[PDB]
Amino acid sequence: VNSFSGYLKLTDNVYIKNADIVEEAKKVKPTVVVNAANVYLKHGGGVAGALNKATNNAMQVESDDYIATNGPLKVGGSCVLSGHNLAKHCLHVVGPNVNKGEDIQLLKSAYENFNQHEVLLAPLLSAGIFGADPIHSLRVCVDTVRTNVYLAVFDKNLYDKLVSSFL
Ligand SMILES: O=C(Nc1ccc(C(=O)N[C@@H]2c3cccc(O)c3C[C@@H]2C(=O)O)c(Cl)c1)NC1CC1
Repeated sequence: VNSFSGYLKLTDNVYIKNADIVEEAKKVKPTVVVNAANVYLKHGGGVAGALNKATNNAMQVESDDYIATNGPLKVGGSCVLSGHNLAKHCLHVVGPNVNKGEDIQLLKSAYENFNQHEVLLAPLLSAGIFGADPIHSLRVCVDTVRTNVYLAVFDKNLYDKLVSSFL
C-alpha cells in the first residue's frame, strides 16, 4: 500500500491522474519524482521549470554543480539528484525533444531508467514542450516500465483523451 490517491489504474503497474506534478510531489513526498530534464539540466520551462521554481532554484544550483563535474547527460539517459522539498530523490530523465529533431526511438531508452526505481511519480516523457505525441508516450511507458509508476498529467483535456484513447 502507498499514499498515492485518486489515480486511475491503467495496467498492473501504471496509474494516471489529472494533477499538477508539483502539487502532487508536495503532498505525497515520494521517494522518487521524475523531472523532464534536458542534457544540460537547464530547468527553464515545462515540468522542469515548474519543479525547479518549487525548489526556489535549489534544483538548478545542484544541477549546475552536477554538470560542471560530470558534463551533459545523454538523450535517453538520467541521473539521480536530490528531491529537495518535493521528494527524497529527483530522477532527471532526458526524453528526446522533437523540437530539436531528436530520435523518438530514444523514448523507450528514456523510460527504461524508471525500472531502476520501485515506485515513481512522473510526467509523460517527451510530452508538452518536448513535442512528442502524449498518447505515444503513454503507450511506450506502459510497454517499457515494469516498476510502479504514478503519472501526473497537468492538462485535464489531455488526461481525458489519454484515458479515453487508452488500449
Ligand atoms: O507550474 C506548476 N506545475 C506544472 C506542471 C506541469 C507543467 C508542464 O509542463 N506540463 C506539461 C504539459 C502541458 C500540456 C500538454 C502536455 O502534453 C504536457 C506535458 C507536461 C505534463 O503535463 O506532464 C508545467 Cl509547465 C507546470 N505548478 C505551479 C503551482 C503553479
